[PDB]
Amino acid sequence: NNMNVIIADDHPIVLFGIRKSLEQIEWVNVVGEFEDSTALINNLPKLDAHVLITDLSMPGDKYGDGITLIKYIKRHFPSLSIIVLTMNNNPAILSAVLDLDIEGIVLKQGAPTDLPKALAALQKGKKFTPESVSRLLEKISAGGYGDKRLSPKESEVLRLFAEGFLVTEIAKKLNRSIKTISSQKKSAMMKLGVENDIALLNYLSSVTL
Amino acid sequence: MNNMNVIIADDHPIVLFGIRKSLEQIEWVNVVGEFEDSTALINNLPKLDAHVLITDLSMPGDKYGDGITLIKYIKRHFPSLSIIVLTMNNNPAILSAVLDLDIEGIVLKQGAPTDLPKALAALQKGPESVSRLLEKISARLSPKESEVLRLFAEGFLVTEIAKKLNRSIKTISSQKKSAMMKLGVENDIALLNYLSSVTL
Ligand code: BEF
Ligand code: BEF
Ligand SMILES: [Mg+2]
Ligand SMILES: [Mg+2]
Repeated sequence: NNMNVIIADDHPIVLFGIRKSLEQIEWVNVVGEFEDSTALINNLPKLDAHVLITDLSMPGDKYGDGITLIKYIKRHFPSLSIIVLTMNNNPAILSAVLDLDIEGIVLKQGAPTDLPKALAALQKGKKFTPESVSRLLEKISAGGYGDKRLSPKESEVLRLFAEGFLVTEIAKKLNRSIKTISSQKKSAMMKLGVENDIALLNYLSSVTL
Repeated sequence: MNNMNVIIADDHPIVLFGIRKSLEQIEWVNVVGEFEDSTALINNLPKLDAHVLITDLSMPGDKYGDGITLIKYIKRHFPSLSIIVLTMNNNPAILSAVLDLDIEGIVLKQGAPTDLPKALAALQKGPESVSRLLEKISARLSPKESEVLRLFAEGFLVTEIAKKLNRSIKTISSQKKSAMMKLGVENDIALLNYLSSVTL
């Protein structure tokens, strides 16, 4: 069973690496390489791909990147198997990708064999989870907020935080007190499992909802 | 041409794989070692007759650091070594600080796949990559402040930022508060939003 593979990453050095690590796998065929999400979504309908190995952070205004792009691929190419290869190791981001029920997550900070092992497992209709992914996924699992989703109010505050506004600007913009905005903000944070402001913005750069 | 022994360092093994692939074409290149943190790199440099280092900017290593600290350490202890920095960092202040250290090349991970071969060829001729990027920046902060800001913005807590510089919690906190006021932000959140809009 040959597997036709599409690779997507905004760093061409990584694309070369992915091919370099896949050259030893005889049953893998690379039918396309893309560096932004517009080019990827445009070429998906014309290649007959079985698997996508995709990055999370990439350019592309039309279809975006991150969780948004992956959801989009799931809806419109449901038979396509997805493995995410990402440097974005924020537990909240990775738990969000795991929620999408794709065929694997691999970290660029992980082991050199993690990607070929993910593909090997997929050939056997199985899921490979590296330890490096498992560890920080258990942090969010254990804490116990994985089930909960954002309210419209919470989403509203965070969407403006995602365009770089401060708590005092959002209060004025939504016509709410600082106390209310902060309470809404911290409640949203507890749900997403992000413990500080840098973690929150990094989460917000990978989801646009 | 003259044969070059090359050492590669990056905390992402996929990138290390990619660099080998980019250089496998070049007859005169020989890769003599691959390292994923600055401690393994520095420990091994004297044992391998390295001529060129292709190094990442952000990598683990508390002992010799990363970034500017590492490059300075390498310049001082290995003056016969040529250094090419290969990085995803696209902050003008950081890059200008790296380019102040007189390295022999810079390649951005966003740039073309041929840039690395091309930077190697320029090392024989005695760099275009530094110039082009300097002009890209042309068309405020200190190197010590820049590095504190990098570490913070990359995801590292203030605690973690102490050990990579052997500066205390107070000294990194003070340079941060200085750099924040020096840039025009008064807030951690405003600090990341600034970094976005200054990006190359
Ligand atoms: F930019 Be990818 F998510 F490593
Ligand atoms: F982590 Be490197 F600076 F791309
Ligand atoms: Mg990327
Ligand atoms: Mg790195």
